[PDB]
Amino acid sequence: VELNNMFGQIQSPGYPDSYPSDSEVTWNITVPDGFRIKLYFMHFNLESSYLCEYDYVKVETEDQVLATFCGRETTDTEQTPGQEVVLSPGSFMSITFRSDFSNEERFTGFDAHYMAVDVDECKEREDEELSCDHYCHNYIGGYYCSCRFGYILHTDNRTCRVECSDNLFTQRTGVITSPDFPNPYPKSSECLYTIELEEGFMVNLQFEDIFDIEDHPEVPCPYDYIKIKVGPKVLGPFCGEKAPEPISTQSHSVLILFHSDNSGENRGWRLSYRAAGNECPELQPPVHGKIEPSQAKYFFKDQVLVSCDTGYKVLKDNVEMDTFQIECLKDGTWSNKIPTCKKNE
Amino acid sequence: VELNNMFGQIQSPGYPDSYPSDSEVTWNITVPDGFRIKLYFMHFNLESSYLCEYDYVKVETEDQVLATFCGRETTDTEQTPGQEVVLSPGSFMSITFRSDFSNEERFTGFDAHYMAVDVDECKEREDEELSCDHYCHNYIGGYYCSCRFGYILHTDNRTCRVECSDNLFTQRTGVITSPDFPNPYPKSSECLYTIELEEGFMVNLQFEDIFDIEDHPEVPCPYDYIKIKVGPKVLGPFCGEKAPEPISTQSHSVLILFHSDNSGENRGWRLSYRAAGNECPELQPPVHGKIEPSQAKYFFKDQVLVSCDTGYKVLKDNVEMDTFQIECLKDGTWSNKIPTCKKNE
Ligand SMILES: *[C@@H]1O[C@H](CO)[C@@H](O[C@H]2O[C@H](CO)[C@@H](O[C@@H]3O[C@H](CO[C@H]4O[C@H](CO)[C@@H](O)[C@H](O)[C@@H]4O)[C@@H](O)[C@H](O[C@H]4O[C@H](CO)[C@@H](O)[C@H](O)[C@@H]4O)[C@@H]3O)[C@H](O)[C@H]2NC(C)=O)[C@H](O)[C@H]1NC(C)=O
Ligand SMILES: *[C@@H]1O[C@H](CO)[C@@H](O[C@H]2O[C@H](CO)[C@@H](O[C@@H]3O[C@H](CO[C@H]4O[C@H](CO)[C@@H](O)[C@H](O)[C@@H]4O)[C@@H](O)[C@H](O[C@H]4O[C@H](CO)[C@@H](O)[C@H](O)[C@@H]4O)[C@@H]3O)[C@H](O)[C@H]2NC(C)=O)[C@H](O)[C@H]1NC(C)=O
Ligand SMILES: *[C@@H]1O[C@H](CO)[C@@H](O[C@H]2O[C@H](CO)[C@@H](O[C@@H]3O[C@H](CO)[C@@H](O)[C@H](O[C@H]4O[C@H](CO)[C@@H](O)[C@H](O)[C@@H]4O)[C@@H]3O)[C@H](O)[C@H]2NC(C)=O)[C@H](O)[C@H]1NC(C)=O
Ligand SMILES: *[C@@H]1O[C@H](CO)[C@@H](O[C@H]2O[C@H](CO)[C@@H](O[C@@H]3O[C@H](CO)[C@@H](O)[C@H](O[C@H]4O[C@H](CO)[C@@H](O)[C@H](O)[C@@H]4O)[C@@H]3O)[C@H](O)[C@H]2NC(C)=O)[C@H](O)[C@H]1NC(C)=O
Ligand SMILES: [Ca+2]
Ligand SMILES: [Ca+2]
Ligand SMILES: [Ca+2]
Ligand SMILES: [Ca+2]
Ligand SMILES: [Ca+2]
Ligand SMILES: [Ca+2]
Ligand SMILES: [Ca+2]
Ligand SMILES: [Ca+2]
Ligand SMILES: [Ca+2]
Ligand SMILES: [Ca+2]
Ligand SMILES: [Ca+2]
Ligand SMILES: [Ca+2]
Repeated sequence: VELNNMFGQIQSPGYPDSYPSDSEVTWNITVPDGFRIKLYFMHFNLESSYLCEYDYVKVETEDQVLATFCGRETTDTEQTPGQEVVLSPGSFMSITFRSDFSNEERFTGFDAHYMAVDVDECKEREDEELSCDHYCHNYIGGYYCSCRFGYILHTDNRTCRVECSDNLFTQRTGVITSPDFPNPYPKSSECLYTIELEEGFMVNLQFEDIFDIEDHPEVPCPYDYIKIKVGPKVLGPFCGEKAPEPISTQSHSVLILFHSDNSGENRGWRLSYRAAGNECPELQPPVHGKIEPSQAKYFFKDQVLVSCDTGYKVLKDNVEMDTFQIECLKDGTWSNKIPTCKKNE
Repeated sequence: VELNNMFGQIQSPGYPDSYPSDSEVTWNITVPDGFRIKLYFMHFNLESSYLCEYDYVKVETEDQVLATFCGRETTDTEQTPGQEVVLSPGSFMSITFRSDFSNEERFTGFDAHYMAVDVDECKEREDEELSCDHYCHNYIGGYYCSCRFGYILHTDNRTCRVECSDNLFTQRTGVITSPDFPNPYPKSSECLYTIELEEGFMVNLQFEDIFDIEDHPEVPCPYDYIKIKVGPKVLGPFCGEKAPEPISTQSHSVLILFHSDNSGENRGWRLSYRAAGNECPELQPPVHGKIEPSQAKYFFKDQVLVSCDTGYKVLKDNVEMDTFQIECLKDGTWSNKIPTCKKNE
């Protein structure tokens, strides 16, 4: 007897009359995926025996015996089902009623009822793998995942990624971190951090605070990683609990690529960058004059104005002027030499 | 936007970005019969207004407004949904998101989730009509009724009838009742009680104890009733709280028909019957003899033996004998006259 549906009733042969001897009936119950089987009895009147060897109602799956019943509900300290519900672990349940050759006493058999019960994948998933990254939503026959505001559900319909490439660092100094640092970084993400400075600046990179990127003890960064592209060269990949040593580039532009796979709760990383340059030589103020601003050292694009004392003016070639402006160039040289001061005579 | 299924997600236009102005979207959610709609929100960010007149999320049925939401979940003492679930009374739910012409502030809208929820017809049915007579069984998408052991589920798939015609009363006296008397009699049943005595007996009927058959104040027995067929004549129908007066039939056979409809909890009835007959005249013992058994009155089929004293014998015609047997016939006459006793001389 084969049966696939959502509910049903099962009775012993002859019910409500006494069952015949030498009878064996099997009922196979299959429900769709995402459902389990719930079974209970309204009447149970069978012959009692050791391990229910003679007459019995056997409830099982394809590889597991769930329960075996016999005896009469009237007499107690018995192997009867009573008010107990039999729940299948999966979407299949097999029931066998067996009656041997000896039916001296007239037992009336049983009356059973079953139905499909929705599996709540959300309250079992935490004991599994392979569960919703953020939110889990249960429904009749299945489930689905959703994400926190500002996150995007990935192609796996499970993990929550972010858009982390809409950036451009143009300032002389700055801070760059993994998304939500130092909280666990978003899974299944591909972050592109771009540092773009003017021609002549050189970017220095320095990691700080927590550094936590998922790694492997034998294989170099097979899960998550940082790659740093400077010129036609890629540095890394970088991962683990130890940040790479400070990086001094000879470039005004740097690309930081941060890749995260579909697994882990690692805290991420943080770095600070600084745009340096070539150091210009010490400047000596002209006789009867001055140079502003007075700095210990001068770097690329630094501007200085040369001035003279009252009663004197700056002399360029054989031409007089109030101030002259010089700048520290990319190659580490000044735009011009320091001119002299000429009296008003 | 039309949507018929078991689950789903709904977002405001532009989500997760700010919604556009002058927009109006309606989502119609229909589920199969035996299901309701469950609705909740994960994000809600709207403009706040008196009775949500400007921007709003309106949740309604075909004839009833369930809820109206507006405002931002951040600010409290608001008209936001929060963690509250909106449950539809039936299998239909309509949702309208409206945005007016004024979207100065940039509200991010909403994120909603819905699913079909099984109706448990068993826990609401008692507040209805038209419910399971005995047992109610709930399942996903519907329900069904079943009956107590010894009862049969009627063609209405709701009421529980019995087989109450497998009887035959042949004894001189007896008791007949409605099934399970004095407990409520089974609905949708047709009971045939047959009294069959030998030719010459006359059945007398007498109701006793509780008499409770569903009746109507204006119409004679339109629901449940007793009909009594004696010969080619039917007595009744009988119903109500008052039993009919004792019935003296002139018949050895009586049929009692008891009809019960699909409604009520009336206790029923009980009667006792007695098979009478014609009374035979007083018998006088013969001179020098006796008659056994000595009774006050004699009725149909009563047997008596005529005997004589020691030294005498019964005389029939001119023939001597030890005992003579006479019987009380159907017509109220004796089979023979009392013979005399003759000495042994
Ligand atoms: C309704 O559900 C019922 C319950 O699941 C199912 O009934 C059967 O369930 C048992 C498990 O499937 C089954 O027992 C099996 O019998 C196998 C013997 O037959 C196979 O091998 C021979 C050759 O030797 C072939 O000629 C046959 O065609 C057949 O392929 C036996 O090999 C098997 O044992 C192995 O597998 C189990 C898996 O759990 C291992 O634990 C075990 O160690 C072995 O490796 C197993 O015993 C049994 O016959 C039957 N149950 C009863 C009570 O009779 C119904 O078939 C299913 N209905 C439908 C329509 O599919
Ligand atoms: C998706 O579900 C939506 C919500 O139920 C539904 O949208 C509509 O829902 C309202 C109720 O059905 C509807 O309002 C009705 O409008 C009727 C006016 O149009 C009718 O009459 C004119 C002639 O006057 C005809 O030309 C039209 O073709 C049409 O037949 C109006 O008569 C009606 O009011 C009566 O009925 C209600 C019943 O509850 C009584 O309370 C009331 O007293 C009146 O007797 C009612 O107001 C509305 O237009 C619309 N909602 C919105 C927000 O626009 C969708 O139609 C449904 N989708 C599908 C595919 O069916
Ligand atoms: C999260 O993960 C899965 C996988 O990303 C998502 O489900 C997907 O499932 C399949 C692809 O594996 C898609 O189904 C197909 O859609 C086609 C377009 O609608 C349709 O034509 C296909 O039907 C036929 O397919 C073959 C022929 O190609 C044939 O043998 C069949 O008999 C059909 O006639 C088929 O349905 C899904 O579209 C796809 N996406 C979605 C949105 O479901 C899910 O999002 C999700 N899964 C779970 C379980 O959560
Ligand atoms: C308790 O009450 C009802 C009523 O007694 C029970 O359900 C019954 O419902 C209908 C009769 O109203 C039956 O359904 C039909 O069964 C036919 C044989 O299987 C089948 O051919 C029919 O299909 C077609 O019907 C018409 C053509 O005649 C056509 O328009 C349709 O499109 C179909 O193609 C139809 O399904 C049921 O068989 C009947 N009995 C049962 C057991 O369901 C129920 O027992 C119960 N109802 C509830 C809700 O509890
Ligand atoms: Ca057990
Ligand atoms: Ca047995
Ligand atoms: Ca589920
Ligand atoms: Ca963010
Ligand atoms: Ca670790
Ligand atoms: Ca990882
Ligand atoms: Ca409310
Ligand atoms: Ca507005
Ligand atoms: Ca139900
Ligand atoms: Ca009974
Ligand atoms: Ca009453
Ligand atoms: Ca009635």
